[PDB]
Amino acid sequence: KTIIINGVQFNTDEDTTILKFARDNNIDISALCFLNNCNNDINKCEICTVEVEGTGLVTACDTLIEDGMIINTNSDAVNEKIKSRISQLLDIHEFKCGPCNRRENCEFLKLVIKYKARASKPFLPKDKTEYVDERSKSLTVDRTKCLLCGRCVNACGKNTETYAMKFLNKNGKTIIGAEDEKCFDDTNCLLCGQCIIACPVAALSEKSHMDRVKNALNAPEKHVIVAMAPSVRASIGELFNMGFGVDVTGKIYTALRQLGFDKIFDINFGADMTIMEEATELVQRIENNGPFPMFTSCCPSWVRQAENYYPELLNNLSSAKSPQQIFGTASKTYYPSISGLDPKNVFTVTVMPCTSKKFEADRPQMEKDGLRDIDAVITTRELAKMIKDAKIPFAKLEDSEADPAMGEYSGAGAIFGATGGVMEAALRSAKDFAENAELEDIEYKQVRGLNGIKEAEVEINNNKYNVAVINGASNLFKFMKSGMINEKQYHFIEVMACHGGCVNGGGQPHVNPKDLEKVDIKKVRASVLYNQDEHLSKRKSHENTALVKMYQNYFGKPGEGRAHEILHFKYKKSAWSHP
Ligand code: 402
Ligand code: SF4
Ligand code: SF4
Ligand code: SF4
Ligand code: SF4
Ligand code: FES
Ligand SMILES: [Mg+2]
Ligand SMILES: [Mg+2]
Repeated sequence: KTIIINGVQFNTDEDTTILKFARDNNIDISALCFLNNCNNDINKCEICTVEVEGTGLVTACDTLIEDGMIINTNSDAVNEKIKSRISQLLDIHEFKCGPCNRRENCEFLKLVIKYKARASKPFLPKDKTEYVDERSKSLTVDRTKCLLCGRCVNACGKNTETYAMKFLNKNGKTIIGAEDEKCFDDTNCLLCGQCIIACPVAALSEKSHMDRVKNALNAPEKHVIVAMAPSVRASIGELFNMGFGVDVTGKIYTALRQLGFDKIFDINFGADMTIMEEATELVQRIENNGPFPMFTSCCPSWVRQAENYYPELLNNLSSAKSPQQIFGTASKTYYPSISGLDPKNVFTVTVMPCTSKKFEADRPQMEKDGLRDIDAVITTRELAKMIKDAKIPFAKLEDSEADPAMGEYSGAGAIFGATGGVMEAALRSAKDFAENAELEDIEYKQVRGLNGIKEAEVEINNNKYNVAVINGASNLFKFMKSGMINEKQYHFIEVMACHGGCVNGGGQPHVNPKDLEKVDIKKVRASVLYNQDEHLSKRKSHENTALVKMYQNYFGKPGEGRAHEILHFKYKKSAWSHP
């Protein structure tokens, strides 16, 4: 094919869109509703308008190049059309960036600036409460910001195949929302937040826990523990202009101390606890020749997916609490026992790359003797805002260490945040446990990486077992619906709702679509975690020194007795009932 773009001739056999071809050849075309190789098929945004000679104005993002095409991306007519489209979006947009939570990295603001667009009549809503939905424990909607670009609907479809985010006709006007405009929690929604990650503006956000945290910090009698997820240390630096793939663990510890938290622990300690219990459970299932398979239970969006779509699997879920909840349970029991704190005065905060962790922490039964396992969960983004609001110079902070008693972690815990990390971590301990050995070969590269469904054969005590790693909620559906679960007997299956694992969770820093094409965000964030594992002295969860002391002095033997009494949680399908 011979293509001419802005007077430049190209000769190509590529079969692709104008947008993709132009961008591959360093020709600027704007886009808004195009993302994840999809645009908004109904009511296209047309920000990607170009002019094709003999045809007129076309959308570059969904028009294939054809031989003989003569294209102009920057004519007066093209720019007036794009400016008009942005102007019409401003007409439905509460354009007040000052207090907006996307002020620093908004895609729409960049387009408004680029085209110098202005509303025909400013959109100034008197009563915002009609536009805002904060009922969810995890998600919130601010429709005064919504561009009806469809990126959340497309992302939910692709990431989960639930189509829990939908277009709705609300009193004659188009909105996005959950089925029948219900609270997301009351629908089949997984609360994974991939819709937030896809949103170009501040229309979708996490349910704020910021006030819970500040009120607890300011309460004289509260002793506030903070502990961050594996993924936070591989990601939060993005929001401080430090680039991608930067390990900022020590700076986080320092910032949390400067924020006034009273104890600095780490959820990777809870990850090692989860492995203690789950690898022990796997060995008991092996020794009892069932029940198989056992599924991980640490991703609360996967738990919701099982509850909503596969309730017959709930009995197969590991009973070990997630790293967050298992840490939290220990923070109200073991921690007072080594500190003198009144358990009622301990307030446990986690920092997560995840929105469904808020739903998990707020599950009614996730408590004991009136004490919540976890009192507040803030996302990576929320912690970034806290640090900036306190004027803490994050990129310049010196490194500090965590408090050790619930803060040490092994390399197995460190890799939890990548798809296959829980699998690899659990196998390192289950094989030692079952063979009564301290084995040297601990790297299970077969379960790593971005393939959507991964499987491997492992040898445990001179028998062979089959494991699988499901990498993304849509791939859970593919694995089940395609019958893949029945090609062989699976014994242990890891499921994460977010493709790439928690490093790509719904509470993570937004990345604009341009950077997403230069940077493999899922692999670059996960690289921080595998690097920590490679350089840590202890690379198995049962070699964590602070954890071994806690089990010896307080919990006893994992998987039974006291440990099973309080560190476990079982989900039950609803009993049969009609209708
Ligand atoms: N609880 C828990 Fe996890 C741990 O450890 C996180 O904190 Fe994850 C991350 N990063 C998140 O969110 S949840 C799913 N298992 C893998 S990692
Ligand atoms: S969503 Fe973007 S354009 Fe709209 S108010 Fe917030 S920062 Fe400004
Ligand atoms: S939270 Fe996940 S499942 Fe729910 S609407 Fe958003 S993308 Fe879909
Ligand atoms: S919520 Fe965000 S992604 Fe969804 S349609 Fe509105 S602006 Fe687009
Ligand atoms: S994969 Fe991690 S970040 Fe994503 S929903 Fe599950 S627990 Fe949350
Ligand atoms: S970016 Fe092409 S129609 Fe929206
Ligand atoms: Mg399309
Ligand atoms: Mg305080």
